[PDB]
Amino acid sequence: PMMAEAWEALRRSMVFFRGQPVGTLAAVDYDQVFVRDFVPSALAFLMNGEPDIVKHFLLKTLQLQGWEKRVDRFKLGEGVMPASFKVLHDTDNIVADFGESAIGRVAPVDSGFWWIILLRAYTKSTGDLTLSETPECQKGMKLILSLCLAEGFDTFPTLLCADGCSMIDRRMGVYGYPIEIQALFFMALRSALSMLKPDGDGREVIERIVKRLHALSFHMRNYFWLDHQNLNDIYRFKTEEYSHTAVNKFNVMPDSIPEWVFDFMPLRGGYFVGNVGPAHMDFRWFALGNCVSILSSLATPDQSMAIMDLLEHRWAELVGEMPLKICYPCLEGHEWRIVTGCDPKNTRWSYHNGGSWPVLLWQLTAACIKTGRPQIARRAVDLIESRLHRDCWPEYYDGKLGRYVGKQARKYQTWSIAGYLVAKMLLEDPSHIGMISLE
Amino acid sequence: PMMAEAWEALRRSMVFFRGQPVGTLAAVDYDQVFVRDFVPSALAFLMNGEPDIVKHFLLKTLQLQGWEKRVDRFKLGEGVMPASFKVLHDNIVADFGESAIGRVAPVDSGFWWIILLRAYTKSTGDLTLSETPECQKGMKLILSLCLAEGFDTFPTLLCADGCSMIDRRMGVYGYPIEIQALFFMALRSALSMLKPDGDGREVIERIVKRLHALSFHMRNYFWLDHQNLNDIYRFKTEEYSHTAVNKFNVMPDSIPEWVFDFMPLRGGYFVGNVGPAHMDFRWFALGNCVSILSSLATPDQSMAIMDLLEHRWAELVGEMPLKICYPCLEGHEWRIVTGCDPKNTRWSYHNGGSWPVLLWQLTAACIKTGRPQIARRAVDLIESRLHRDCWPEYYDGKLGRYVGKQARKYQTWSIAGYLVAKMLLEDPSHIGMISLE
Amino acid sequence: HPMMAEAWEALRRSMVFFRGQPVGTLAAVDYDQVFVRDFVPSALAFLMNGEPDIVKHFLLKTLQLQGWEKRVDRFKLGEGVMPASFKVLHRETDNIVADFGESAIGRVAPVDSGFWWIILLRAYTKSTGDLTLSETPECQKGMKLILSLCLAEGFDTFPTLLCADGCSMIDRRMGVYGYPIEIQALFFMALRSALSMLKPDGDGREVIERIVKRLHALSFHMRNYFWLDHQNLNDIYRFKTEEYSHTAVNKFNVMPDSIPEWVFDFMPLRGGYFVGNVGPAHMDFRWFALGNCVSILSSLATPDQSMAIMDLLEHRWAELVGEMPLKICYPCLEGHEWRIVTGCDPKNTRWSYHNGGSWPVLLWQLTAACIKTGRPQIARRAVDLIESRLHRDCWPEYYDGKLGRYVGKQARKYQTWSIAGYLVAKMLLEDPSHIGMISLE
Repeated sequence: PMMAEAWEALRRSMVFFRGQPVGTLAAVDYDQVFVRDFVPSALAFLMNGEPDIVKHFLLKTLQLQGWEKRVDRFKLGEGVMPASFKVLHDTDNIVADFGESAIGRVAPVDSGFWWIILLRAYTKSTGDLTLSETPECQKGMKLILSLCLAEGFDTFPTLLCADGCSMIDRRMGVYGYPIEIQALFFMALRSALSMLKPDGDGREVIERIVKRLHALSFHMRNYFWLDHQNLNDIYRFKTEEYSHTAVNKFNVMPDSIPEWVFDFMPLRGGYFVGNVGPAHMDFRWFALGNCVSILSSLATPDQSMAIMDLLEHRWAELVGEMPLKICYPCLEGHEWRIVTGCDPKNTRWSYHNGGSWPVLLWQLTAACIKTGRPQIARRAVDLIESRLHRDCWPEYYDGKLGRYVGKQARKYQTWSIAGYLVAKMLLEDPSHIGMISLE
Repeated sequence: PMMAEAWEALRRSMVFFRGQPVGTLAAVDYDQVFVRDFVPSALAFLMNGEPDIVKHFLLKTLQLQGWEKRVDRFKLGEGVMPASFKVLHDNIVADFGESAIGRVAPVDSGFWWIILLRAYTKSTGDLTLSETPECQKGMKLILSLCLAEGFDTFPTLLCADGCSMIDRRMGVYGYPIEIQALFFMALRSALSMLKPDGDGREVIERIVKRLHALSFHMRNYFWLDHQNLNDIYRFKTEEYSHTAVNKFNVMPDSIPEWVFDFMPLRGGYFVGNVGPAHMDFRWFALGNCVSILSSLATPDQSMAIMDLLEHRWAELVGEMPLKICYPCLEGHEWRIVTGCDPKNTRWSYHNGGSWPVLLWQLTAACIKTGRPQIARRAVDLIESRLHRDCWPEYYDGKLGRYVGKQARKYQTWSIAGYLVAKMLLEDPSHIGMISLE
Repeated sequence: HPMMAEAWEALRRSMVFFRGQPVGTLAAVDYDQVFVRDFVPSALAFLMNGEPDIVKHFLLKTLQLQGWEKRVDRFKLGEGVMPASFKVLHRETDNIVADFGESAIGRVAPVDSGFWWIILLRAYTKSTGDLTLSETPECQKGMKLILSLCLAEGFDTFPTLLCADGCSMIDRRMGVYGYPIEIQALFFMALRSALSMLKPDGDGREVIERIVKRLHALSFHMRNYFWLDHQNLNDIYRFKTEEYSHTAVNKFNVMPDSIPEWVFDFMPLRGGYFVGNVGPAHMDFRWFALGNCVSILSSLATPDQSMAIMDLLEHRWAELVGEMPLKICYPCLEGHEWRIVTGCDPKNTRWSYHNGGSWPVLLWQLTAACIKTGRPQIARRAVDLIESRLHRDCWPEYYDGKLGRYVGKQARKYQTWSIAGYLVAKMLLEDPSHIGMISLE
């Protein structure tokens, strides 16, 4: 079909280090190997039967994790994973970016979770348990887990985050406890138990992971979940509840709930709220967060069915003419001025502020297979197969329906192609969802 | 003179446990023993010569630190200090955030414990309390919570909304100057009594290293004067490099208009917040005062803060010291930042309200900087209405002419701060108890 | 003090030579060409110092550029169209490259360049007394060519010149379309200075008639409609609407309720100024510095109106001048006005580049007009304010802020005309006899 052209583009975007495939580029015209950008390419190669690139990638990124990172005078964490790295020749040499060179000095919290998830996907797709059992991978797993599982003044089981900590590397503002980071956190924890060897300290770390997983499953299914009944209850909430036994636990103002939520909420269906914190509640629908919540089994089968129901009812809003919107709705006017800090790349229905991202398709596909609703993924596949190739594989789309190409979208984006390839192979062989899902 | 009335109120607000005085109340009509609320009362007793209450408070709060705290299914940190506690007829009950409105976390409680311990050991000279194994363990626990490794690419401590003195949503998330200044002061005061035995040698290495990272990061990025503001106004955007000028990618057009008019030619202050693409230009009183007391600010920066206080006096002080922050969020800003919080309206409780308790911080900072006349002006201005209004919790308005909308009369720390400020102005030799160099 | 010597070092370093001949000065020495409006103050400085050969070469070279074949996409430009700027192609052999709007951002047209050429020619012939240059057939042809473009007939029902946005010193979208005072004042001054040096041979007698006729139409239209004082503002506030008749009071049907709130508070009891723009149902009340200064220098404003402008400058000093002279316009567009008028232009933010920014180069105009009005203390105060910070900031292009306390957002350091304006203003303060070189009566 016209998908082979996509594989030509995917193979053209390969980056080699000393003869071995180390990764895929970000854009082929974003000229380095990004972790989140390489995840779909790695899944495509794993399903096609070429897992050596993923093998080299995990190990080289692990070596980068063991580097001495420093920002002006501050020594970075031990388990901090790089956001990207580039290769040079004049004598190959790898250079990594942990946030010192990143615009705005953002921290890639999702990189470590993606590394653990990719390691689990590799060991499940290949069945070769040797790599996950190597001392290096165990060290990397413990290093990344010790950064987030460490105790602190936190009164929430969820992971606290600064703005620009997830795929959305700009102020939008994903600070606090965004569903994207919490879902990736839960998935990485569960996948960590799937391959961790209990050493003297290993048994203790496993105990910590299990306890945190229980606290997370409870906090996420009870507070982040939102359906019509729960929204009505929050609308009827009382304020100023200073007691151990309080109903309105986080003191959310019922009048502060935006007007769009009441009209957007259908009778059947629900989703996970974008953020929940002290007196804060971001009601925005985030695609990656809900998809990972479904894949990591964080959402109950009923909640997953409700997410699919909401996707079918409010389809034009969450998908439109081009899947898939990164978040709904978008920030406008004052909301854009204060939350984004007058960021011009995140305009109305743009890059991170409501833009349509084709790469998200594979996630939508995977969750759809896990929930038993393949027709939804097929609808999205037919929608993407009609315009993605014609537009030379853009990075992102803009507009309420995604009818327009992004304002600053890069053509021939690597993961925009890899996501389509992964989604098509998943539709052809659903048996691959076990590589990216848990129960 | 007719100043001991405040001492009568301070002595009436004492809370005893098993016969011994353990602390002071929050309000005498906020009904428990709060850490931040007890700090000024403890300083007043330390200066008057009654340090037994401070000792019992530190020891009992340390015992509370060793409790097994739980939030629904989540085990809180080991070194987490409680925000408040009350005595029930005689068993102590503490709140670590499970009962707090909005489930806010008291990040400043741990730092306040260490600062109060240093103040006690310096005021009394009795090094025995700081050298006991229990308090040493408490110091190491609180230090291990903040010095812990993480995804952070900033030396400053990440914070959720509602982390200190502002227990509500106000935009204090990220790296607010109040928490960073208290962090720096607690870090410096921890070395003043940490023994090098066992783990002490290792932790001492950590505290010193982070102290270097903070002093730089605070003096280079958080500081703001007319020249620095002009430079940020002329900043270039989208800087992807280790050698970038606009390190945090702040949008020059996003700088609010009030900053350009508020900035005088002489003087400066520390910016309220600095984070990824975020820079809160609001002036916070407690943060700058602690930055001066902890010597975090250079002598020139402290003199600049005093210069700004003298030039834009009506804005930061007005008819009632001291405004908690300037300016206040209005309209859309209030709707988005506070989440439509009604207790923080225009020039109110946390959103620009005038707090009398802050006076002592202003006083000490004035003595350390060599500008006592400013503190005398604030004292002469406050001594005319604090007692007449039955010691309110906070004042509202652009000038503080009106009492708070929901202010509690006879607030304990509002009285203790005035007493501490008067004792500091009368005897400046006490600033060593709350300052470093 | 010899700080003018430092300013002159910078001015002489910005000289541009063409195949051995000095043709002009650059715009910025770090805007990297020879601009007409940018060269006007430098030319005045050299004329006052006694080095007029550079001005002679500039006028002749610009006339030669006027004799070029200009084209934009498929359209042949006007015959008398003057270039906005030009650059030299070094580094042994030089070559001329001119910009008439084809290379300009937004394809803006420099309407003021021709008027500045005529005004500069009059200034040269008056400063040197050498009438030979203006009487050459080439200069007469250039004057007639530029005059035939603006004096041409059209559907216009207004004596003033219709203009597109970004046609004056303000090369960007700012709402200066229509009949801005800057272009009208430069037009009036160029017309009078054209009569000051036009020969009556052949067609000249014919053109002299046109220039005179339009001058009568302008002097009236400007003094009766564009002028604005407290009494006139009160009258417009009491205006009636829908006046369809030859004898109408509200001639342009301006809505009294549409007058902005800032105008009533800004208008003092003593003093007045010329309104920024007047057209069909449109009236931009913004105060433009260059327009009023040229209206004073060209004697377009009566002595009473000039005294009123100085009175307004004394009363509303912090608004029009502040800590750094001189604001290009007052007030600035904010919020919705900025979104609609500027089209979301980021270089013209609040109290910025063209939207209320402080420009040091304007000082010389403020100086000249003050000497013409007999109020030197105003110019001396502005000179002291500039002499206290302009050199310390390495001669910025423009300043931002309500008071001008901050350097421009995108200001270029060591701007040529920002230095030349200071030198011209100081030379005018030292020898007021030079104002005749830039003024009419």
